[PDB]
Amino acid sequence: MKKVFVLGAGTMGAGIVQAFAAKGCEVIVRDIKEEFVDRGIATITKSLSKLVAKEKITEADKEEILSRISGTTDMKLAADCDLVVEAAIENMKIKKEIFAELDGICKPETILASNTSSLSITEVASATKRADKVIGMHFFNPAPVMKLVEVIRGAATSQETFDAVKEMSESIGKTPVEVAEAPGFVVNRILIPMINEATFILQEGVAKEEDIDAAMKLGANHPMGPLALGDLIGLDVCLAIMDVLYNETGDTKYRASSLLRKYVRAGWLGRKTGKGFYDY
Amino acid sequence: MKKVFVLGAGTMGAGIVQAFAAKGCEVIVRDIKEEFVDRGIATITKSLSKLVAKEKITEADKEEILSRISGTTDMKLAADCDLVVEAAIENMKIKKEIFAELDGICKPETILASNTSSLSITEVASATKRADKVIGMHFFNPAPVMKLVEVIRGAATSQETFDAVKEMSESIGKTPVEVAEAPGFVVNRILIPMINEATFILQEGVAKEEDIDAAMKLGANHPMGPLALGDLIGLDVCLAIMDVLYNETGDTKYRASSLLRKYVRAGWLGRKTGKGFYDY
Ligand SMILES: CC(=O)CC(=O)SCCNC(=O)CCNC(=O)[C@H](O)C(C)(C)COP(=O)(O)OP(=O)(O)OC[C@H]1O[C@@H](n2cnc3c(N)ncnc32)[C@H](O)[C@@H]1OP(=O)(O)O
Repeated sequence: MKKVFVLGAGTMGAGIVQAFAAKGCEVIVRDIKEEFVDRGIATITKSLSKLVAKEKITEADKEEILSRISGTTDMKLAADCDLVVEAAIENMKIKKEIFAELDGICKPETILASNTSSLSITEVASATKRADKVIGMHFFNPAPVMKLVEVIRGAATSQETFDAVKEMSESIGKTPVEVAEAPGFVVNRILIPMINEATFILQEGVAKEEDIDAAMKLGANHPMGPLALGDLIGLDVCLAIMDVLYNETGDTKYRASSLLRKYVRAGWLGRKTGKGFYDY
Repeated sequence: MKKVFVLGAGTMGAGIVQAFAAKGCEVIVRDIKEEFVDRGIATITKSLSKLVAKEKITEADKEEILSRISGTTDMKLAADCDLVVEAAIENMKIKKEIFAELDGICKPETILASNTSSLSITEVASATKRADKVIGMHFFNPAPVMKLVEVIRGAATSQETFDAVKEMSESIGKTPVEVAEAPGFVVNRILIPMINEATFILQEGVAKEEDIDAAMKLGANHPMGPLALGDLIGLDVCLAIMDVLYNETGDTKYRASSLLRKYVRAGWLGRKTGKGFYDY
């Protein structure tokens, strides 16, 4: 499967683009205006530049990768792609609209995949007449590094789709895991509450920020502390996910801390805004 | 502080002993039977042997460490020690008995400390005439290698007592973290519920074991998958820790999954029994 369409050119969409193009695939990134399309590819390039500098690739490796890539704002550009990964915007109404368009545009065998963290593959599937070829294919930031992809079956998802996406994953050297659609899949369901837990510990006067992070690095060999990890992932992302977990399950187990919610309202979202649980 | 009594010669005690004695302290380890102590000192010797074979220390170093360790059956030898670390069983009635007894035996300045994972420092402190000198000082397995000690402050724990323990941990190469007593402190309050989540995920047929573990190792960069980590910590321990959290807080958020409760009744406790989530 040579040809892969990716909707969305932000941190995640672009990373995913780099991931496919770097293992042979041709990729078209699509967004709402050229400003964004361009900015992302820009960032891909910067990414490969840093890889050449670190002797992880050759200038030609790179120069080639970039040629397998092109931008656009027309969905219509997806008519010959074999895979679609939507990594646009975590809103159900729009995703339904988007998948209904691609149902129309794309060659009937084209599998349609979502990079959603929270929303229902099934419900998106339902907006098309190919529910059986609608799947979630969920990468992790930074997408060219992290080897995992959750392959999430919605209720109608076929075996054959599942297998194709599994093989496609193996072929860009990711490791796929089967998930039956359910709130937060596997990673987010564990990882974010962990971070939310910490915010409660913080809020409850139990321990200061640096002690909490140190406690998990050095007490549990974690690669980083949940607070810094959150500043990395983005507290808004984190709050959103806790909210979906809460809303999807009706289980108060997943309630966000008032603290987390206050930081996100402050706009202290972490790294990307120079400030969250820590300062930068 | 040059002199530490370690109540308990199990895995945890023997490690705590090695941890103080390898960095200058005189240490006495005590247990209720001479076979128990000999084992512990054997554990310590084999370990020190490894570090020699690994050129991490010299043979001379080894002998020096050992010469700073004596074993005993006699609670009274603690009389003259600067610090007690209780690393015996995880039961409140008895911890109070032990702490009451050490109150009687020890010189007024002796600081009395508990390696507990979940239990109330305040409560244990309340069975003594020394509450200000009572604190938690929580190592992590294996004690000689892991650098965190959660230093758990009970309700009445003086600043003076805190600082000295703080100071004492740095002086043997650990990073101490200050913890105002609350259920599960920091590490377990976070880590154990993550394992419990794994179990719910598994219980709910969202994914299967190898997949849950792989997901966390490859999507989250954890050094081990939560289910295996359960098997190694011991499911009975994990379940207990979850019930403390639940009973302490009255918060449905820490309810343990039926599944975990079931496995424990099966005696499938993990490694130590040959079988937990995985087989061995
Ligand atoms: C949308 C959703 O579903 C929500 C989510 O995404 S949740 C998932 C988000 N992420 C996670 O869950 C896990 C978070 N990640 C981690 O914890 C990781 O372990 C980690 C980020 C700490 C990895 O850090 P690390 O191992 O020190 O990275 P590093 O050694 O630099 O290697 C990674 C690559 O990034 C690149 N890189 C390094 N520095 C960089 C920089 N300044 N700028 C850009 N790229 C850089 C390099 O290509 C590097 O490769 P080499 O080291 O081989 O040259």
